Amino acid sequence: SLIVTVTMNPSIDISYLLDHLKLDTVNRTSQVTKTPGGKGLNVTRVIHDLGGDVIATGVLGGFHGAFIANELKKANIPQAFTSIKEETRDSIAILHEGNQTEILEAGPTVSPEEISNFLENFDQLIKQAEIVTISGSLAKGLPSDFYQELVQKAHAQEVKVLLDTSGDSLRQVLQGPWKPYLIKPNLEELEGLLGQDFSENPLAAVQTALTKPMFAGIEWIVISLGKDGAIAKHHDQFYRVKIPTIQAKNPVGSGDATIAGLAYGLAKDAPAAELLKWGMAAGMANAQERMTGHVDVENVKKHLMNIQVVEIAKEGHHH
Amino acid sequence: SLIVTVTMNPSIDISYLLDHLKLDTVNRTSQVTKTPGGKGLNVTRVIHDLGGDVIATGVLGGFHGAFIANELKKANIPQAFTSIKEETRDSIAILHEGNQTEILEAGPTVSPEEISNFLENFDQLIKQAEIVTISGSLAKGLPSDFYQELVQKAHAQEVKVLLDTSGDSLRQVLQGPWKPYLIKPNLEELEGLLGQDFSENPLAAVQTALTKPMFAGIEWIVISLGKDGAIAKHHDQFYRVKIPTIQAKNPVGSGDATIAGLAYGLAKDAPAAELLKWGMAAGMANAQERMTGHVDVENVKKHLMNIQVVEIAK
Ligand SMILES: Nc1ncnc2c1ncn2[C@@H]1O[C@H](COP(=O)(O)OP(=O)(O)OP(=O)(O)O)[C@@H](O)[C@H]1O
Ligand SMILES: Nc1ncnc2c1ncn2[C@@H]1O[C@H](COP(=O)(O)OP(=O)(O)OP(=O)(O)O)[C@@H](O)[C@H]1O
Repeated sequence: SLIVTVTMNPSIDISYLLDHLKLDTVNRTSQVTKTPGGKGLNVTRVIHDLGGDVIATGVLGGFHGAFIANELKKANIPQAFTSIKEETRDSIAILHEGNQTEILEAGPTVSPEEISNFLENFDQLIKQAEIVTISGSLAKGLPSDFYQELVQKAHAQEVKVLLDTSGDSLRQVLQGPWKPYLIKPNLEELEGLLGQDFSENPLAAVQTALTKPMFAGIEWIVISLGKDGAIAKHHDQFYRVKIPTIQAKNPVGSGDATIAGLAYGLAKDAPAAELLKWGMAAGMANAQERMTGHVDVENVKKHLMNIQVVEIAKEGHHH
Repeated sequence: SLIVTVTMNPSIDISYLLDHLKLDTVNRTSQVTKTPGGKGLNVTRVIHDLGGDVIATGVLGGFHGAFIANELKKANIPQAFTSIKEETRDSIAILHEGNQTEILEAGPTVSPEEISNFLENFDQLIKQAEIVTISGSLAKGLPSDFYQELVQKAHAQEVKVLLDTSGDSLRQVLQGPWKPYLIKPNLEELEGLLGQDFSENPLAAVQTALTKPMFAGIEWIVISLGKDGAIAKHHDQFYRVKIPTIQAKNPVGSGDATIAGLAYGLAKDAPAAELLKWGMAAGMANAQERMTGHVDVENVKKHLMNIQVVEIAK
């Protein structure tokens, strides 16, 4: 079934490999990569690698946008972005002496007419879809609760929304009446929402947090824990998901790869345990690869056989 | 009279303003500019600001190339770049706490077929031209003797060449029988060409150096010396050029602005003293501007009155 991905603030992700960063001087290199970037494009590329049925949307502008669109065409990734006037941004990553120093731009401003054009296109796309993923931050010019209206439109077509965002843009959805089918906060994201610190073995405290009103009406909640696996909640059923050790090359974008795996699993109507395994297997495989938003499908299939899903008992067990 | 500028190694110059560069973490900014860059595009923009008749050429590739062409079009700068398949590079400048931390890319590779295409275009352009400027490094794929072929072609058409390049691409031209009309090497470049140190009493050392066989047959040699003005040689005549003390904002690209001023001056048949004043006045005006490859022509005209050209004995 068709998965639509949404990237409201894409970028050209520029990556420089340097053995030394020298301040106040010229640094030279031929080790440069320039790739379609942004959390939602990470998701798109992983779903594509898994063999899923995907189409990418969002906004792209100018010659920088035209570059992104051409690179997706060369990879045969289906696309349906809306045009805007201002230039799509660059994101700079400098890799040096085991550091990732980054420069992130604020980016283009999206106009009122451009918002309307995007939403018209979105409505047409979701009539063809079974699942939508929505990742990352809002572009300038978009209202802080813009993701509420995307979830509202998806509900009108009975489409399942997977939402991976943070800060005000997440909080505004949780405060509103239009709930996504799935959210995937990491622990720090969860700590920031609640102003709570979690300690070792956070399972009991996470269970209590996720039963609070702010999380009501969301069918699936997945709290990813990096190398330690995940905690999840499906309605009133909690799970602990345990994963094996791997040699990570670059874990950047592993959260996005987990969203891709979950979307792929939902599209094939996987039961709870297999759904969670597809999410973990994809994040793991991403972490094994040097380049971000990419998985080796053979690593993924290997990992599926070695993940343990554990159902948690309720308070009244042994009543 | 028409000036054609050559830029084989252009760029999108990206300039970031930060309060502090925090390493191994994210730095966020709304203070970003993205401008057509490369030494020869600095030259082009200043000639345009001065009021000269210019057309820009070189090679542009891909979507980054199309951005540069669009920006030149918006500024009303005539252009005739040759297309290449690989993408034109970005250059990064991070400005923080009085530092300028830069990252430069090796850039695209030009194919033999694209080289042949560029050379055909260049043949056509120089028939209408009186002056040509050649700036910066060679793009990957170009042969090390590439600028010599350009100087030869200009010689055949009686076009005066201003050549501002470095290292091997400079040495090979100066070894050959087709001499440029003007060169403008700085002290760093002069040290490389001659294998000699110019740290002690540089002005006296430069005057001796310019008499060497290295530089025979070149009508004009201009050694710009930053705030210290310049020393120049026109045939057998040496000149010292004295400039007034001024407040600089950003002196980056002032060498390119000097080349622009010299090209403009030569296009209007300026006598020796006036030519040298246009060069200095453009360089000075560039250093007064925050943005690179830009001058206020009113600053330039005022500077002309306050620069003194001094003839040296012999
Ligand atoms: N070092 C690792 N070893 C094994 N698996 C990993 C590792 N890092 C990430 N993963 C896999 O990816 C999943 C998601 O990672 P994590 O919880 O760090 O995502 P995130 O914090 O949302 O990442 P990002 O924000 O960088 O996209 C993990 O639950 C796990 O299955
Ligand atoms: N800080 C400054 N203040 C005033 N004028 C300046 C300054 N820097 C440069 N200029 C003017 O511009 C001219 C050319 O600059 P300069 O001699 O520094 O070029 P350059 O050495 O070729 O520079 P680069 O090597 O960076 O290309 C100077 O001779 C002077 O007229």
